[PDB]
Amino acid sequence: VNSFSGYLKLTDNVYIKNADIVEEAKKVKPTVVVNAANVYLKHGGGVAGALNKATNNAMQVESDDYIATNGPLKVGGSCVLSGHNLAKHCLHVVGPNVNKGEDIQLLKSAYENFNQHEVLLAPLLSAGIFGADPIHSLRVCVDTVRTNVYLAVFDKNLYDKLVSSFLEMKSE
Ligand SMILES: Nc1ncnc2c1ncn2[C@@H]1O[C@H](COP(=O)(O)OP(=O)(O)OC[C@H]2NC[C@H](O)[C@@H]2O)[C@@H](O)[C@H]1O
Ligand SMILES: Nc1ncnc2c1ncn2[C@@H]1O[C@H](COP(=O)(O)OP(=O)(O)OC[C@H]2NC[C@H](O)[C@@H]2O)[C@@H](O)[C@H]1O
Ligand code: NA
Ligand code: NA
Repeated sequence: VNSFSGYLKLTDNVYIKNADIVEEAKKVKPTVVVNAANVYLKHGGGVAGALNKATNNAMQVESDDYIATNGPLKVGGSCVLSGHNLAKHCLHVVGPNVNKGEDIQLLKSAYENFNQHEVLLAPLLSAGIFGADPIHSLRVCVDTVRTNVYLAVFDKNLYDKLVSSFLEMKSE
């Protein structure tokens, strides 16, 4: 369906909305929802816990089965699994965990995976539990992704700070 509404257009292909990503997925029924994951697909808190909780833990069982068969992901890597009741597909992407000293440059590698999908509902990778600057995560997204990406930012204060930062980045 991909029926997105109420987004602010930042560039030709990046959009942003002050919204919860699970509530957006339930309203839009997208082809692809992005999970901000770790390499073992152990869905803890933040976006990963929210999506898994909305699938009634189905996402975790599937991920456990995927990892057992295939082994862990690499940082900057991804895998496509079921979106369960939220989306057709879920793209699990691993941003660098800068809190564990992983290389912030792998955020470029992480967002590159979006380019295999016509349209995506996504969060800001690495910007929460993994400790990257949200503004920096938005910049890499804008500089790296060429396909259609609708970003869900649930916190209204972060959203307002992100837009103001983006305007500053664009005019300077
Ligand atoms: N109507 C509604 N129902 C249910 N859940 C909702 C709703 N609206 C929003 N949400 C989302 O439920 C989520 C509850 O908060 P939570 O899952 O705890 O997110 P976090 O605050 O942990 O975000 C993770 C990271 N952000 C920066 C910090 O470093 C955290 O590590 C939060 O994202 C809300 O936006
Ligand atoms: N429900 C929801 N909707 C929208 N945006 C959200 C939500 N929950 C968190 N966020 C925001 O999305 C951003 C991504 O943070 P997070 O979900 O912690 O992902 P990370 O890439 O930083 O960390 C990944 C790790 N968290 C649990 C996973 O199992 C990974 O180990 C950050 O700005 C959060 O405040
Ligand atoms: Na900054
Ligand atoms: Na604000």
